[PDB]
Amino acid sequence: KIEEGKLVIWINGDKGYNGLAEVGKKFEKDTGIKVTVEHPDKLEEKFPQVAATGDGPDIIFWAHDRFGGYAQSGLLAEITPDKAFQDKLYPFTWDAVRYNGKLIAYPIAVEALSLIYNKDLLPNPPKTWEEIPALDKELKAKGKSALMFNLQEPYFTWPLIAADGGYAFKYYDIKDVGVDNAGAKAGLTFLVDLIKNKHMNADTDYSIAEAAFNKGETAMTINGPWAWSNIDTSAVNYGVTVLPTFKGQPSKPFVGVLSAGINAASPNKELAKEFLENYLLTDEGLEAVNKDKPLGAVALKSYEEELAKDPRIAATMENAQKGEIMPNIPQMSAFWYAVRTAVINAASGRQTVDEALKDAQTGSELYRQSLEIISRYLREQATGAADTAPMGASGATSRKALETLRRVGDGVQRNHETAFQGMLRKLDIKNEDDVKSLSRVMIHVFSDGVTNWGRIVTLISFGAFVAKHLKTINQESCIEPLAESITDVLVRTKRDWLVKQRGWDGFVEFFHV
Ligand SMILES: COc1ccccc1-c1nccc(COc2ccccc2C[C@@H](Oc2ncnc3sc(-c4ccc(F)cc4)c(-c4ccc(OCCN5CCN(C)CC5)c(Cl)c4C)c23)C(=O)O)n1
Ligand SMILES: OC[C@H]1O[C@H](O[C@H]2[C@H](O)[C@@H](O)[C@@H](O)O[C@@H]2CO)[C@H](O)[C@@H](O)[C@@H]1O
Repeated sequence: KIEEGKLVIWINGDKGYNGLAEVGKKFEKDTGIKVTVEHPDKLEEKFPQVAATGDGPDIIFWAHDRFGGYAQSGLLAEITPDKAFQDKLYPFTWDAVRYNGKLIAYPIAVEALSLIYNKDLLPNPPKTWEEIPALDKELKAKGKSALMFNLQEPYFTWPLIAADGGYAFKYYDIKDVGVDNAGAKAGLTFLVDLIKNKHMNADTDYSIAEAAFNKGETAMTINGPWAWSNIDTSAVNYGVTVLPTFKGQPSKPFVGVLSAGINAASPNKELAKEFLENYLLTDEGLEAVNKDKPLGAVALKSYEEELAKDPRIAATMENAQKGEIMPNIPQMSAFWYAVRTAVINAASGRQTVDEALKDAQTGSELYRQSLEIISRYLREQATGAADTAPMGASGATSRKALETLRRVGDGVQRNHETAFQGMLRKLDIKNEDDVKSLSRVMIHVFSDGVTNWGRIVTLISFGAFVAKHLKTINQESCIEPLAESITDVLVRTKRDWLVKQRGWDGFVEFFHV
């Protein structure tokens, strides 16, 4: 699908894509290879869909947090720069793009949210979130507002949610999710109260907050370094500072490393490597991008040394040190989707803060909890013996879901033995290659039909049936990847339905004898 002898690059529409196009022209100059830069809407959702069919761009730019998902699905080339090139970037930027011990992208720049304030309206910006309501009352008397920022993307509200204890995944334990704890609830409650008391509007998005700030209508916004060009042009007299504290604690922004990955399906891998190493990640390449939209604190030591002198970069790094680097683990995409929904529903009053963060916690935990139940059932079906290891967190849910599946799953395998044996004998499975192709059939058959617990038990029960065969033919090491792919089919295709059902609690209640 992907054409040979050219480079197609995807980058987000808030970055310096005209700058990047100029590095493209310089590459074409030396090589005769044309470089096309695109900025499609929702490119971070579209990349996995298209790349999975061997389509999409040669090079994808995004914050590192999505790249583990892409690498797990096999959508990225491993990159292998020599030590001399690795030595040119900060080791912590390389750590952001390492997944399962392998480098999966080139790091470009460190991005952290700051408080941006209009110095002609607000000579001393507020140190605390708690003083913002009074400050808004003062500014409303003068025909202005205290603060506007994008309430549609949870990236911008996260720093307040994290301040008093909210977290995605502890230190990374995927079993320990801190989305519906007291600290998260306190942060999101303060946000909702701001909206209730008319200090902010639930509909405010990127464009509205940017237009209000850049015209001098609002004293403050929250945004990253990419936003500074547009403010420069507007001749607002602005500062960039430390985010306000909440309950005496720093705001903790999720820090991104803008990263460039190479599509596994690209026939132009050596061209992409040459472009990124020898054109983009140079003093002149990054300057060309930075002068279009600021990158933040760049990975390339030589150029960071020049930029570090900027007090706006010093404030970006101060917010970065108080926050933490995003995980790159594959459930980051599921975490963001759940938290986005929670913020928008709490802000709009469609749900309470309690309902909203309960559902977000269920959504963030869904893959792990589903794998635990499905993996345990396939293994105990295969061997005749239950797993002794503790169930961990929500162990009650897992144990009861497993006990339910033992009753309802064994019933399906008993009543439909005829068809299950028929299908099994037809597939003639003898190795993990056979199992990988079995996976392909399953996704199609399961997605084709309607959504209910009966069809979900049937998928899992067929999995148990196949697992018993794999043990029988000394292919026991194939059972975990079978559990993984059934889990992936289930939570990818039925996420929203599963969350509406209260995940595996809904399963336990539905079949409660
Ligand atoms: C109230 O409802 C319930 C309450 C409690 C418990 C269960 C239910 C319930 N509720 C609903 C349904 C069912 C049972 O349904 C079946 C039981 C047995 C067989 C089929 C189905 C239809 C069902 O199938 C699936 N459901 C969900 N996920 C998948 S993934 C997958 C699958 C498919 C192929 C693979 F290679 C691997 C996996 C299938 C599947 C679909 C059809 C199948 O056989 C069709 C007939 N063939 C068999 C072979 N023979 C030689 C020719 C005729 C088989 Cl064996 C399977 C496993 C499948 C469905 O689609 O609804 N049960
Ligand atoms: O809103 C959730 C979102 O947060 C981050 O996306 C950022 C991105 O990192 C920045 O470079 C900038 O473009 O704004 C985005 C927020 O709109 C995560 O990187 C992303 O995966 C996640 O969905």
